[PDB]
Amino acid sequence: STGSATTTPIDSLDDAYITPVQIGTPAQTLNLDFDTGSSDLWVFSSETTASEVDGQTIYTPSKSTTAKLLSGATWSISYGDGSSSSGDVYTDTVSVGGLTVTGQAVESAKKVSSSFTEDSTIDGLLGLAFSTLNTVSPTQQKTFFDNAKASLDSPVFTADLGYHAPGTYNFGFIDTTAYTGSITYTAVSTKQGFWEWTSTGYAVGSGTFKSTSIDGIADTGTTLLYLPATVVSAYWAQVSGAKSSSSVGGYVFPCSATLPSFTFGVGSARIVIPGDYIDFGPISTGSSSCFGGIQSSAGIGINIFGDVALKAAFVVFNGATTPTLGFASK
Ligand SMILES: O=C(CN1CCCCC1)Nc1ccc2c(c1)OCO2
Repeated sequence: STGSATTTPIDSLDDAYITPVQIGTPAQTLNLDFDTGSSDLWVFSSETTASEVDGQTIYTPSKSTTAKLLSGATWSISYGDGSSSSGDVYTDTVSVGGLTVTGQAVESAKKVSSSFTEDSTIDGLLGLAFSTLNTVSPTQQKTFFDNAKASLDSPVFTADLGYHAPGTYNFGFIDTTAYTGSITYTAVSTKQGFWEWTSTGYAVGSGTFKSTSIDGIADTGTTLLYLPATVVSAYWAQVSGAKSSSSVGGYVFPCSATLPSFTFGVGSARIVIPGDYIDFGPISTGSSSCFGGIQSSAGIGINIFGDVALKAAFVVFNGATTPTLGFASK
């Protein structure tokens, strides 16, 4: 089997991407944030504290003839950005882009943190990291991808995120029309439960490539590109007036600037992030100070190849017995 679904930016900055997901019988369609940095499929629901729901579409398990309470199971997740959610668990039928999994754990939120409430466009998350990170207790549950894997034509999914435009998540096949040149594959460590890999270096603008190992995660659920302070300083040094602002929480730059590109290495291959992709717009409405899309990972504990990086590529998440990642230009 295969599936194919369009993923759409939530706003004009590509702060996140939402993908429609059918849950239950009859289907209830929720727009979920596909997150290769976590492993829980959770949704706003009829059980979510009412004051914590503000415009989201909810899953109502009592209206699904295929929903079953997973007795005794609870979940609770805290994302690295400080957001969180928790609740209980149903199994139900879940379909993405025509690919159906029966008996998928659907984690129903009883509580969500303010950042989730305040984002009316995201109805929940669909985790695509390794199932070892799943938070369901006392019996850990599998991700949608792990459940689907054995049925797929090939045990892969691909992320093709758009810049200020829709893109695609495919399951079970590699669309050879969706990228240019060849896909370069690179090793993955699953030791921390992530799609963790080592970039071979970087360049800023038209500058020389610096060969250096940068260990990080391919994370569709993180907006920005978080890299070591040395790398990030080298980038922003090429932008007149750019500075790190402790009050704002990162590098800012004059909105009048033209940003240089940023290149990262994948083996001997190179992915170029255009300068425009690194502009996250005014820090507050009307400001002439703009927020940078490349930020330091110091204090995070890991480098994160978030959407800023991934959207410049066609990305293969190869879930074969020994997982790998593939990157192609597009
Ligand atoms: O928390 C995030 C992104 N966040 C995920 C949940 C939905 C809203 C966006 N990413 C992140 C990814 C890895 C990290 C980390 C943070 O801090 C430590 O490691």
